[PDB]
Amino acid sequence: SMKIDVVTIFPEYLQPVRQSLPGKAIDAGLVDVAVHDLRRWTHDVHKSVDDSPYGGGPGMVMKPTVWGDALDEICTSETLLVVPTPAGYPFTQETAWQWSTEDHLVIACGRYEGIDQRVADDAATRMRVREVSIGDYVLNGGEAAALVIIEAVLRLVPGVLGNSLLEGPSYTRPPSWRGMDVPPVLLSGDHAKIAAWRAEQSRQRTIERRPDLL
Amino acid sequence: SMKIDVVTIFPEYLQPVRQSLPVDVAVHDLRRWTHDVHKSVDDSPYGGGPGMVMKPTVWGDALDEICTSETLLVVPTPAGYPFTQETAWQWSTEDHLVIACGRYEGIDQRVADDAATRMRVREVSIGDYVLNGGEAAALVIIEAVLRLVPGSLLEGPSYTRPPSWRGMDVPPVLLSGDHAKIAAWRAEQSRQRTIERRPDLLGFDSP
Ligand SMILES: Nc1c(O)cccc1[N+](=O)[O-]
Ligand SMILES: Nc1c(O)cccc1[N+](=O)[O-]
Repeated sequence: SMKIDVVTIFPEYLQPVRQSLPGKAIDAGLVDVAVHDLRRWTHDVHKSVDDSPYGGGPGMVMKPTVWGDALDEICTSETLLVVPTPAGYPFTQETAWQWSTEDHLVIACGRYEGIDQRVADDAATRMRVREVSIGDYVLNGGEAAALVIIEAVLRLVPGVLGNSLLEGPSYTRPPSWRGMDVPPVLLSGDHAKIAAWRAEQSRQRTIERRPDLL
Repeated sequence: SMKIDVVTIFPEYLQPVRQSLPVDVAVHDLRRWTHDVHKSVDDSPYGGGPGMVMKPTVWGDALDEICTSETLLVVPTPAGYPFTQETAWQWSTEDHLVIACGRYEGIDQRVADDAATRMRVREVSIGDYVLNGGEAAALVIIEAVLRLVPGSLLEGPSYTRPPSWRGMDVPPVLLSGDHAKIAAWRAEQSRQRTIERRPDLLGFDSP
């Protein structure tokens, strides 16, 4: 049973993942995802969420007073606060597993050059805070990362889904297609040989594509 | 200029792009290329195993219509080469990206094999986590690439006003106006952060 709250200045970005949730899981109260417009917590008629960086630099920094108010309202002491950031610890499948048992995740999506560091530092004095990165590529903001994290975590939550080495190639019908035959070993009925063939394909593909895994 | 076509059995999920764009991005329902009226796109794997594999026939017909010889065909897959910022720079000058989003247990390998006989094909992973399909990966790839289209160390902490908030001060050096001291402090924060969070970037063992 997980509640995920996402806070973002582009709530529209997160709406399809909300609607993508299986009806059965929602009706069974297994999962709920709520998306919040950060500007709900702005102080001024211009709905300002950012300001210039102390010490100079490019772009803007998201305001701590706005974020502080948002998180005060949404978080409790039991919340796991997730802050996507290119400067985070790596988000891995082990991370997803660990988070899949949580009662409450709050995902704070940043933009511009990030969120004033005191927001996370203050939050960390009364709840668990995790700054994480989903990869070594540069995004404009945290929403795409939130989407990846939500998908990876929720498919591990018991119910939501319904009812090493790289994977090698897979095949299905037809047995011959555009001059290419399914490897005959797969149609052999020799299931120990099939498993050995798959193991070797995995080893080859891992060596070629992901030598770091070895 | 760049055209991106995304092929998926969940086109409604790609709508986070059409909000985020002033390049052209078009999304295609894979089932438009089925002839059966169950609109079936998958079947059990040869050789056995759990789940289903997407049939090559439907994909072949879709890609036949959408791709040309100059197309860069991108196939997100947990079994891909890593998609990195270097990849994003490389792809930022392409005229035409087609992103083939798999579901179930992936796409019959012959789809990529056949495509590679007439265009360039790149199977890539955005990370070592398990997604339900390639659509979220497509969104990440599109965002990383589009921001680079013409037209080391972790980043340290950032701060803005007010200089004191809930009794927490912005590090005084950042208010000093001393550019050399600020650069030095930022370099040191970045060093600490990278060693702690991403030692691999500096050539050390991961925990
Ligand atoms: N990489 C990145 C980014 O550039 C911006 C926000 C979040 C992330 N991330 O989670 O990896
Ligand atoms: N990791 C993953 C996946 O589980 C499914 C499709 C694509 C990816 N990926 O690009 O990393």
